Amino acid sequence: ATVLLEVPFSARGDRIPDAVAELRTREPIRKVRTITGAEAWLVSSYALCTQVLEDRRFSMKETAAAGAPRLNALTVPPEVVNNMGNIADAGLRKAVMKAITPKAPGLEQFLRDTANSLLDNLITEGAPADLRNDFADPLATALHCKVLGIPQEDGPKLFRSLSIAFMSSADPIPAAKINWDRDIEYMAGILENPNITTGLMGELSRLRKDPAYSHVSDELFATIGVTFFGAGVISTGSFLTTALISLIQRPQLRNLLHEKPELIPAGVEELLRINLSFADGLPRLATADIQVGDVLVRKGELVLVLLEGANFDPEHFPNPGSIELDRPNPTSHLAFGRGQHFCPGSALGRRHAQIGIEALLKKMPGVDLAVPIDQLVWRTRFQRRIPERLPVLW
Ligand code: HEM
Repeated sequence: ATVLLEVPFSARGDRIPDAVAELRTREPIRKVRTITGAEAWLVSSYALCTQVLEDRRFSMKETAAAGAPRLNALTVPPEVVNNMGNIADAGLRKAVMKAITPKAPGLEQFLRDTANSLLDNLITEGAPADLRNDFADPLATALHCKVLGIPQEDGPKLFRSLSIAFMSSADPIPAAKINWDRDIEYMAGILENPNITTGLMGELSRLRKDPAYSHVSDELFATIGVTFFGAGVISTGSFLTTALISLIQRPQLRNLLHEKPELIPAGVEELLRINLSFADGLPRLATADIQVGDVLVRKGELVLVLLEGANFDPEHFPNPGSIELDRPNPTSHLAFGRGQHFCPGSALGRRHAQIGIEALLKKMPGVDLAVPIDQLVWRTRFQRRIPERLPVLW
């Protein structure tokens, strides 16, 4: 006798398990057990992943309901699961979206300058360099302080909440509440700080005093700051880090993008497609009985949308493990989700990665791992897959 198949399969972000293609071929929706002990439906084909993400009766909001089967424990207040819904209901969606595009004057130049400075510092210090802790994550942190309009010197502490805030835990995490409450207090202070007049927090500060938004809660305004910082920093830092591994392990591609940087956007789109940064499927709770492939999912059941299931599906992306810069459907991957909850930071995330990669290839054309790839230490029980350190030489 064996127990029900457990998720997640592996915390390694440098290879997809053979099990994924096996499940997708044999049982593209199948029952699994999560770290809390709950049962869930794991969905692993492109067709079924898109079906679930495009049907709001598979609800994000309802995953926070008391007594629901859970992927992992909440690390935010339950009302904050419906963050985007709350933002939209407050009439703030257009403003929040507009503030987090990469198109503000000087933003991309700021990204380039920051990437180049970080790289120059690594070159001065000499190999080996840690491209996660001393490149990708600081670049993400600096970007998000700029986007939010908050002081650069406040970035590192906000960042250090993240190794706990984005845990994927069976049980509630006391440190997550301590850091959440402190970070909310910080953002509430930012809204009251007369110096904060630019970026997302400058805009929210002004809308807060606009009579058209007088009944929006201060709680929501502060929450937008904490959640957008956290989601953007963890997602961009983690994606860039694992994309750098994918690139470093493909010297031919590394060389091609070095030689022809105009191909970097297409390269980043493929790096997004093959990215294993999300450690768990995207959770949804069924609010009705809904047929998904061979399974009638029942009201109240948990469904997990496995992004790499979709993104490595050979029926949608032939030769899925290969980076091909001339695919006919290149942005049709699910790296940013799909439907109601499609990532609002997608353009910014693309630009962060494109600029980071462009700068690294110019400064370190000979970049290579400084340790055998198996020596990377993969963070466990976390909402992202990331190596604790990424040692390189050049
Ligand atoms: C390459 C970098 C990024 C990746 C791969 C990524 C991925 C994703 C994915 C897959 C979702 C969908 C979650 C779901 O449907 O359950 C999502 C949602 C979200 N992302 Fe991103 N993201 C990235 C960058 C960013 C940035 C830069 C920000 C903000 C500055 C951001 C903020 C958010 C927020 C607030 C949501 C929730 C949307 C909702 O609930 O409607 N992300 N992201």
